[PDB]
Amino acid sequence: SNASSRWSKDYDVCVCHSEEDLVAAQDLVSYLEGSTASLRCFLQLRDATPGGAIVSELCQALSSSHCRVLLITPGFLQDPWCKYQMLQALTEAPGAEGCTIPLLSGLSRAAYPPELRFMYYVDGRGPDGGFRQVKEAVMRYLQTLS
Repeated sequence: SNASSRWSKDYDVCVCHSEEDLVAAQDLVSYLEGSTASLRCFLQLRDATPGGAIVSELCQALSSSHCRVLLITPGFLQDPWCKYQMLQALTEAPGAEGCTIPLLSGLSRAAYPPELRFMYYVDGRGPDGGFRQVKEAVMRYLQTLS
């Protein structure tokens, strides 16, 4: 019986970046792009938008993604509803999948998220590297892949 992996993978991973720190996200994907033609990219910061309004199709994307990344914005911590959902991703229900990668850009070490409130920190380069940990945490998922 024949077989193919055309619909085996819909999307690798969708990293949520900020409107002001959008460049950071563009630089990240740039790395993975180096790999074979297995990784898919999506850049949208040149031409106008479809209608002008902003849509939130990430909620579904992350669900069909191997990894997940979040950008701790300054407004989030300032808002209760935002922060309330922050620790929620870390204290998610038991037996839940979808490891999230803490991405901080221009944030105060003291105003850091609760995600870093654990002894089992991120290992790799050594020093605090939100961009180095996110780039390695993502690609890592592909490393195991064929």
